[PDB]
Amino acid sequence: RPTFYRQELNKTIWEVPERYQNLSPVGSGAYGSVCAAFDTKTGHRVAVKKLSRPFQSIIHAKRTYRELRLLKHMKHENVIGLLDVFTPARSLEEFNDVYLVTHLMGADLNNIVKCQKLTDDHVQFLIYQILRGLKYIHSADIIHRDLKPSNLAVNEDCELKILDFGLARHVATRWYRAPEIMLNWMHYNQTVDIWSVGCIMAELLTGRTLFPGTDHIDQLKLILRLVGTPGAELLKKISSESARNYIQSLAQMPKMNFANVFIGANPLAVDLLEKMLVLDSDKRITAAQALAHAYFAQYHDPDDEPVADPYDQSFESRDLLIDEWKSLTYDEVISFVPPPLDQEEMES
Ligand SMILES: CNC(=O)c1cc(-n2ncc3cc(Nc4c(F)cccc4Cl)c(CN4CCC4)cc32)cs1
Ligand SMILES: CCCCCCCCO[C@@H]1O[C@H](CO)[C@@H](O)[C@H](O)[C@H]1O
Ligand SMILES: CCCCCCCCO[C@@H]1O[C@H](CO)[C@@H](O)[C@H](O)[C@H]1O
Repeated sequence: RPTFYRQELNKTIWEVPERYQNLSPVGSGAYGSVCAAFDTKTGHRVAVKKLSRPFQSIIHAKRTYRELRLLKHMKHENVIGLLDVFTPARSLEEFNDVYLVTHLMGADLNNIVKCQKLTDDHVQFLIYQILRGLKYIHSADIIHRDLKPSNLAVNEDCELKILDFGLARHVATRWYRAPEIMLNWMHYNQTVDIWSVGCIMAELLTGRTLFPGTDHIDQLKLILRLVGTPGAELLKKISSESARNYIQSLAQMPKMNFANVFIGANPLAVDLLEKMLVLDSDKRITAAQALAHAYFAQYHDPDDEPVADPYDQSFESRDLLIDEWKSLTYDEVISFVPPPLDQEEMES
């Protein structure tokens, strides 16, 4: 067991192994508390996330287990990978905090979008990499659920990683969220993530948020103005007569012509966006289909877009006691095996 030291940053206490020095706080949210650190064992900068109140409630305890299981599974160039998982506790009964470590990236997509206007090549490469990571995530029967610029980060070569996963099942921007999530549809397609990609793509091309709603209903208002009020084929799938009546009571809006909306963009980029930002989730393009779209011809390689090992999420169906979720999480902390050093990191 490494020696731990304690330090307080922005009013939160960090207990970490000595190997991690120069802690500086990247951010703080109800989702988690994050700092940057220098890993004196590898010579690289790391991002360290502390889980808050991990076992305070059955919901939090299950959510703690869910995130560690997810992150332990992710082994893909364009998805966050775990370099270390640790707790200062030396016993399961002392166990009450969880820390997660990954490579510190250079900037997120909010700062890229504010720092520069992006060329079409840049947009191709960034969206290509999101879709490559997404193909892998969806191949494990996982939905990310919270793709957004702050959850996407790049290095100096514009190599991209998808970061924190959406942990809600059954403070937090709505701007990239698929309408059916906001409307409690309750059965979600993996294409909720494709909606988010489309919103992100649009913003990379224009530099402007596509749907910056002020609140829940404003978000839906802005969405319907672009893609139009639901069509007959979609209305067929809505059981509630009052919901249908409400929809038909709105001013009927046609879907706008994306070619006019995104005037000046690569016509192939506009075609892909039309295939992504479809109201009916059943009609949206999949990650695998999108990777074969002509917009990515310069980057697509069918033999280097790998898929995930099967992911056992039978736990999502379980109703267990708080102490059980805690014990399962502890077991996963103890069993964690760090990835090997990259070959490039070593010499002769
Ligand atoms: C100079 N560099 C910068 O300014 C930046 C680089 C970062 N960066 N890099 C990697 C990274 C990872 C996470 N999360 C995380 C973690 F920290 C440890 C283990 C597992 C996970 Cl998922 C977050 C936090 N989430 C919340 C919104 C992003 C930010 C991250 C972002 S900006
Ligand atoms: C009041 C206007 C709100 C319109 C929201 C669309 C209603 C979607 O509502 C959903 O319909 C599904 C299919 O019938 C059901 O399976 C889900 O339980 C229901 O939430
Ligand atoms: C006015 C509100 C517009 C909301 C329309 C969103 C329609 C999303 O699409 C729907 O997604 C559901 C999965 O969640 C599927 O079960 C339905 O088959 C599909 O039509």
